[PDB]
Amino acid sequence: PTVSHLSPVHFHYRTDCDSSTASLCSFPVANVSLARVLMYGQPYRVTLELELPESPVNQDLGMFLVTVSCYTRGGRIISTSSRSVMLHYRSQLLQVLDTLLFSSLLLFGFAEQKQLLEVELYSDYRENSYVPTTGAIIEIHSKRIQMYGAYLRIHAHFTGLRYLLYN
Amino acid sequence: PTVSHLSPVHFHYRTDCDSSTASLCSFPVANVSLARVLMYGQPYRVTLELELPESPVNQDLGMFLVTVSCYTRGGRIISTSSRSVMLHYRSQLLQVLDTLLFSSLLLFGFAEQKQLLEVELYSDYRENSYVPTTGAIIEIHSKRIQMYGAYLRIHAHFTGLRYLLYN
Amino acid sequence: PTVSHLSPVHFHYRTDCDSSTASLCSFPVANVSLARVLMYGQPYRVTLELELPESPVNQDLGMFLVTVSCYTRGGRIISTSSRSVMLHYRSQLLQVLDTLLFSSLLLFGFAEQKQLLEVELYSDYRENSYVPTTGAIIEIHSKRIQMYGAYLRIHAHFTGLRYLLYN
Amino acid sequence: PTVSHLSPVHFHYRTDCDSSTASLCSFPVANVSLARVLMYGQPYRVTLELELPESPVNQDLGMFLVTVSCYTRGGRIISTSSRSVMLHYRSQLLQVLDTLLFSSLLLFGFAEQKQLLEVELYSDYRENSYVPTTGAIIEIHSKRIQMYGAYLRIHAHFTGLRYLLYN
Amino acid sequence: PTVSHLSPVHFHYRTDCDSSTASLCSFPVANVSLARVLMYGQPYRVTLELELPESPVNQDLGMFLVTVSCYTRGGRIISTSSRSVMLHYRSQLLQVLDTLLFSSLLLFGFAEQKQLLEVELYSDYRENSYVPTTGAIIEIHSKRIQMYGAYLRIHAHFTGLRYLLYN
Amino acid sequence: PTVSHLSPVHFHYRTDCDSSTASLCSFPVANVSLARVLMYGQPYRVTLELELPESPVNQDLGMFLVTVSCYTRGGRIISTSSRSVMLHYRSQLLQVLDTLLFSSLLLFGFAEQKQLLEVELYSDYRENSYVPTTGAIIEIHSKRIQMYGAYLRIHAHFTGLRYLLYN
Amino acid sequence: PTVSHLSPVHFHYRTDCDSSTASLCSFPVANVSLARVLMYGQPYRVTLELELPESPVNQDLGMFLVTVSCYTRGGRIISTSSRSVMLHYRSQLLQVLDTLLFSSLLLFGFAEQKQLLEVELYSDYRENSYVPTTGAIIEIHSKRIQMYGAYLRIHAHFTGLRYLLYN
Amino acid sequence: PTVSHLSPVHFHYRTDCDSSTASLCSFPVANVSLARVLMYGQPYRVTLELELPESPVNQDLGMFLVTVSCYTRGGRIISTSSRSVMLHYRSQLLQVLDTLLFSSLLLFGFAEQKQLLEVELYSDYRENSYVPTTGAIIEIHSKRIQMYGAYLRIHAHFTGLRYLLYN
Amino acid sequence: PTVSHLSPVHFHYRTDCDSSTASLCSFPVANVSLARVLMYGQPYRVTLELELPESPVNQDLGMFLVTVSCYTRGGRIISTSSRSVMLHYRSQLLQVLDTLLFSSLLLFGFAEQKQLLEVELYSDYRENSYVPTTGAIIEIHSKRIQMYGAYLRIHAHFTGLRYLLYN
Amino acid sequence: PTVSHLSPVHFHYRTDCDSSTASLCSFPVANVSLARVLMYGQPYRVTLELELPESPVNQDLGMFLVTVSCYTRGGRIISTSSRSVMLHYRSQLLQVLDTLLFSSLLLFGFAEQKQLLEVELYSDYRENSYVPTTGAIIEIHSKRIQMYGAYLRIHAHFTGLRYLLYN
Amino acid sequence: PTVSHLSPVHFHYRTDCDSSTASLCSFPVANVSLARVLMYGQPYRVTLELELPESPVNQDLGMFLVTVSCYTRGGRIISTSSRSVMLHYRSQLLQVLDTLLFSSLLLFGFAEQKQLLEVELYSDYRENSYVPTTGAIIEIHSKRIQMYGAYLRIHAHFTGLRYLLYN
Repeated sequence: PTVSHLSPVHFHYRTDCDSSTASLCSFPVANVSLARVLMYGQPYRVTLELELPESPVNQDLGMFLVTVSCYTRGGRIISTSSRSVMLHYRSQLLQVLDTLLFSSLLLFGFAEQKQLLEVELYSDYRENSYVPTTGAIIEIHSKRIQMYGAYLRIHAHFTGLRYLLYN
Repeated sequence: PTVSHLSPVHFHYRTDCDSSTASLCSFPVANVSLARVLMYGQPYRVTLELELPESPVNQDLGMFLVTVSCYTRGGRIISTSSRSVMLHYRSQLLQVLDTLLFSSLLLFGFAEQKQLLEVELYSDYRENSYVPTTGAIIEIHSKRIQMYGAYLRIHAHFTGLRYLLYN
Repeated sequence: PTVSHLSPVHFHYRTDCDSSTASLCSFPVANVSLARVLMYGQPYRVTLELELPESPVNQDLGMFLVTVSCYTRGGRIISTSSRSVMLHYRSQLLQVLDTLLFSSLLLFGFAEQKQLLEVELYSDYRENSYVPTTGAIIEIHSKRIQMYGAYLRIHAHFTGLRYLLYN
Repeated sequence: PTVSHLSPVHFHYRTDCDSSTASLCSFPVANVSLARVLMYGQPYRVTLELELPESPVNQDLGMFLVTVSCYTRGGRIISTSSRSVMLHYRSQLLQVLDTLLFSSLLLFGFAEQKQLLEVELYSDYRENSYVPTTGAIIEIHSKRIQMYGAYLRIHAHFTGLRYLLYN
Repeated sequence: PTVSHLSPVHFHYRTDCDSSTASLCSFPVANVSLARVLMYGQPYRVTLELELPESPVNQDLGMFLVTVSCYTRGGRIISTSSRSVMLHYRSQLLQVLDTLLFSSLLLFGFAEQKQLLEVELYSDYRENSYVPTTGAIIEIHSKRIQMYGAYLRIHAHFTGLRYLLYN
Repeated sequence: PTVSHLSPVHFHYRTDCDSSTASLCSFPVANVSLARVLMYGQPYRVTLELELPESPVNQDLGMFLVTVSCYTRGGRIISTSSRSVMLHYRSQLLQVLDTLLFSSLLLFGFAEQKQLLEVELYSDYRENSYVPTTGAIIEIHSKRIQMYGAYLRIHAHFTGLRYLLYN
Repeated sequence: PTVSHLSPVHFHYRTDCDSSTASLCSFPVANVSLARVLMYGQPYRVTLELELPESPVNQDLGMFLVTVSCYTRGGRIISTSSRSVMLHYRSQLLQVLDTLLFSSLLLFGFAEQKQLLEVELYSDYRENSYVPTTGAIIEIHSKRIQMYGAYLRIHAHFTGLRYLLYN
Repeated sequence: PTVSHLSPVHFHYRTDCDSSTASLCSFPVANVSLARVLMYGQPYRVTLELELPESPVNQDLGMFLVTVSCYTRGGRIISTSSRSVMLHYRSQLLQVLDTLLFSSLLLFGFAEQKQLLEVELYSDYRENSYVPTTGAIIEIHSKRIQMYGAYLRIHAHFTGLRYLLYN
Repeated sequence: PTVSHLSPVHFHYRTDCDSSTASLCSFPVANVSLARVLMYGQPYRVTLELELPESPVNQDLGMFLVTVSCYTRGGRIISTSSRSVMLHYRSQLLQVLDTLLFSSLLLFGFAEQKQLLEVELYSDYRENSYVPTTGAIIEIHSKRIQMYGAYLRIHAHFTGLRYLLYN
Repeated sequence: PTVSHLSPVHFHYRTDCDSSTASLCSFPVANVSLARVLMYGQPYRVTLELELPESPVNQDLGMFLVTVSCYTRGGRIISTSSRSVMLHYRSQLLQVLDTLLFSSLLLFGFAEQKQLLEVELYSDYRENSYVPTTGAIIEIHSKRIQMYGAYLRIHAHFTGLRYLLYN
Repeated sequence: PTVSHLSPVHFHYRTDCDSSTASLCSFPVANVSLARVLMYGQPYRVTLELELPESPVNQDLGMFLVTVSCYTRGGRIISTSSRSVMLHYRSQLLQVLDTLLFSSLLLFGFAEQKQLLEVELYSDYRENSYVPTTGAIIEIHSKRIQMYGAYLRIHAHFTGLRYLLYN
């Protein structure tokens, strides 16, 4: 075991526009409930492992800002952060080679044509005694992103040489 | 056996517009009657397994919101939930490979070019003594979705070692 | 033998508009006379097996609503029902494989490129002592549905072990 | 021999319009003289076997309505009927396969690329003592149909096991 | 020999229009002089064998009406008749196969790419004592019908067993 | 020798328009001097053998009317006649097969890609004692015909079985 | 030797327009000096052998009129004549075969892709005692005729057995 | 180890425009905090290693300007610099060869289709006694630069024989 | 040697227009100084050998008039002449065969894709005692010609059988 | 060692236009500090070796003027110069052959698809005792040039036979 | 050695306009200093060897004018000349063959795809005692000429047998 918890992010968005294309109405957003893993003074790592398929719409998407806004039990925004993430580029021939050689896994469902993007919104987050962390608002500032789901993973920074096992 | 009840969902919608395109008129909606499997205190898992073909119109559909609205015998809404689901991406070469190597099943009807999307609208649902669950309203906020049918599956969350049989 | 009667449906529709396209003029509707297979209390299964060719126009058709309206000898409407049906998708590579390997049946007329859609408008139908069933109106809310014919098949729900004869 | 009479239908139509395309000016119609094969009480089968070539124009035609209107010696219309008919769909690969294998008949004139469509406008037509059947008006509500000719075939419904000989 | 006379039809038409296209200016028409083969009481078969090349312009022509108008020495119209005739369809692969296999005849002029259409305007024609048949007006209601020539062939209806000589 | 004379026709036409395309100003026409081959009472055959290349412009030409107008020494018109003619259709594959197998003649000039059309404007032309035949006016009612030349040929109709030698 | 003289024709034309196209400005024309070969009473043959390339511009040219206008030393026009000539049609496959097989002459300059068109303006020309022939005006009524040069050729009509030297 | 510190840059930008294109709303900008490695007198090399994928959007980008703006703890700007950088060009054939031969690394994630651009904004930087370096603002003056991340790498200019460890 | 002199022509022309295409401002012209080859009474041959490349712009050029205007030392124009010249046509297949088989000369510069056009402006030019020939003005009436240079080659006409040596 | 110094040029330019294409706001420019290599009286060679990739945008660039402006310590301009330079042309086949036969160097980074253009702005530059050279301004008058960097290289002109070592 | 001097030409031109195309802004010009090689009375050959790449833009350039304007020490213009020059045409097949066979030199830089054009502005130039030659102005009247450089070359016309050293 390890000192960590996963809070999957359930993005929702508005749907009242024309919607005559593959473009959503409003920017995806979400609340998350963090209600210990956090301890006073200790820095913690907060990331949003985000699951993007390699569908053609996503390749043409380009960069898009991602922001996280932590807050307290009373809703007060403790801190704000932002990072830019982009689906990694792979050439069309490379994709075909990847699809071919990994056919034995993709066909049986052991592998899938998706990318996990590790947007590290915090390399060192520390608990405040007078201001407790209770939940997070997470956003993906783009109306054309296609995604399956996202996890807000927290873990104590102290890992040592054992970090190599996560490769 | 399993302590569960499958309430198949029959989506209906309006049809009075011009309708000169594959796009429909109004947002698909449904009303399902849940009338025990539910018991007080016990958490329950509510999911809508959605049967989408891999037709080209669906691959270009993009993300689309799905919402479930539970309510009582008197119509009062107990709780409201929403999730976003999308048909999984598969490259054209992969599809040609899937269509070929699984031809022996598709041709004889043992397999079909369709995806079951497990929209989990409630990972832990529990019954209220003063507010009984009687029915649900289920929506798919898109005028371009093509679907065959949907089951609202409720199952007691206790799995334990029994997962080996459900895998 | 089986306790059933087949009431083939003969759709008719208006023809006075411009009609300069494969799209018809008005919504296909039909009337069918049910004049006993029905008995008080016993549940009955009412379905409309719909014969759709796999012609290209039908594959781009998309979903379309099919509604049934039962009524009495006096014309009073007993109940109203609706189910959405869609022609099953088959990739272009799959169709060519079907056309090829099943050529020996397609050419000699033993097989044809058509689909039967089992639109089950009623899984539990029962006769009412004060309201006798006499006939039904059946509709297919689409101006582009190419079809050959349809049967409204009623059958006693008691199957039990007898399903093996139907399998 | 059989108790039947064939009354070939000679469709004629107006031609004063622009006629700048392959679309006729007015709806095909016809009069036919049925002047016994009909006898009182017995129901009879009336069909219009319609000879449509498989030319590309006809495949894109889509559905079209065919109506038969019987009438007496005095011109009074006895009954009106309508059945929708469509040319059966065959894929381009299948047609090429049919053309290749059946070349030995198509080239020498023993076979032709045409479909006989059996519009059964009456499965049970009964003669009336006070109203004799004299003639019929037959229509094909489409300006884009291409056809060679049509027979209105009548025959006593009493066939029994002998019907298999018509296969 | 046989009791018959062939009166070749010389279709002529006006030409003072714009004529900037393959379409003619006015409807083809013709007079033909029949002045015996016709005798009182005996039925006669009157047909117009029409020589249409299988050119692309003719295949896209579609159906076209053909009318015949008999008349007396004084010009009085005896009877009027009309039929619809269409060039028989043949697929491009079939046409190529015919051109290839029957090349030996086409190249040396023994065969030609033309269809004889037997527009049978009268299956039973008889002479009237007080009204003699003198000549006929014939028409082809189309501005796009490419043709080489036409024979109006009359013949005694009595064939009987003699059809074997014509088979 | 034979009782015949040839009067080659020299068509001339106006040239004052824009002429920005392959379309001539006015309908080709001509005068021909017929001044014996003609004898009183005897009917004679008059034809115009017309030399048309198989150039693409001519294949798209379609039907065109050709008229002949005989006249006397004083210019008085004796008779008028008209026959429709059209270059015979030959498929592209047939032409390629012709160009190939007959290359040995076309290349060395012994054969040419031209068609002779025998417009038999008169199957029986009779000389009149009171009206002598002196000259002919000939026409081809089309502004798009491409032609090399034309012979007007007259010959006594008395041929008998010797006609086969002209094959 | 032969009783003949060649008077090469040198066409000239105007050049004042925009000339933004391969089409020329004005109709080609030319004078020629015939100043004996001509003798009184004797018929003579006057022809213009016209050297046209087989360039694409010429094949789309179509027919074009050619006229010759003889005149006297005083300029008085003795006689007027006109003929219509056209470059002979050769298919694209034939031209390629001509280019290939006759390469050995075309490449070394012994052959060239050109046609000599023998526009015979006079089959029988005779000299008049009171009116001497001095020169001729020659025209080619087209603005799109690409040509290298032209000879006007005269020769005594008497050929007889001497044609063997010209065949 | 070496006398150096890395200060990764986290660019953020506005997201309120239409954003219906791969172009971003505003110029990428960033703020980086440097709070020693810097010492008085000693020259230092400040560079921004920038991680650009080889995606087609970036190849068409063309030259873009990158600027750095150092400043103190109080915000006072110490020095301003600017260098223009561009992604290196590689032909489509070269890219395919790179993708092919280096497939064994790209597929397993050991290699990726990205370029590190060493924008050396300062070859000789030295600390000021009265003005301390605290942080730097960095920019990329282009709305279309797709990038993963960047490091502001500082290192003592003293290399000498130690370059062998960096080669 | 021979009694001749070559007076190379240097064409110069205006250049002040927009010149946004491959078309020149004004008609090429030039003066040439002829200052004995000429002798009184004797007719002489004057030609302009014109060096046109076979570039596509020249093949589509079509005909173009070329004129020479001789004049005296006083500028007085002695005589005026004109001829029409055109680059000889060579099919694309012929050019490819030429470029191939003559590659050994083209590559080494011994042969070049150019045509010398011998525009013979005077087959017999006679010197006048009272009017001496001094210089010439030579023109090429086209704004789209591409040329390298030109020689005005004069030579005594008396050649006899020796003319064959010039081949 | 050699009597020379290299002063790399760092072009900077404005960036506040629309910038919707691969074009820049203003002409590239730069200052450079030349602060001995220069000596009085001796003329010196000054050049700008310019590193241009062979990317397609640069090939379509065409010529572009380059200017150098020397100046003194006080900023006074000593001399001005300009030379036009252009990236060398290499055919598509040649580039592919180079990309292929030199793959072993391009892939490993030993070679790159770039061209060094040696714009020699001064073959003899002499130092003035009363006017010292201190710095230079260098420009590239094009908004579409793509370049990596430029060196302004100075070297004493006294080379002799040793110049061959620079090959 | 030889009595000659090469005065390389450095073309400069304006750059103020939009310049959004490969076409330059103003006519290329130059000024060259000629400051013995020239001696009184002796003829001299003055030429401009112009280095043009075979780039596609230059092939479509077409003919253009080049002029040289000599002048004295005081600027007085001594003589003006103009010769029209054009890049030599080479078919695409010839270029491909040239690129292939001469690849070994092009790849190593021993050969280049460029043409040296010798514009012989003067074949006989002589010095005037009262008017000395000091410099020249050279122009290339085209805004689309892509060029590398140009030498103005003078040489004593006396070659005689010495041409063998230059062949």
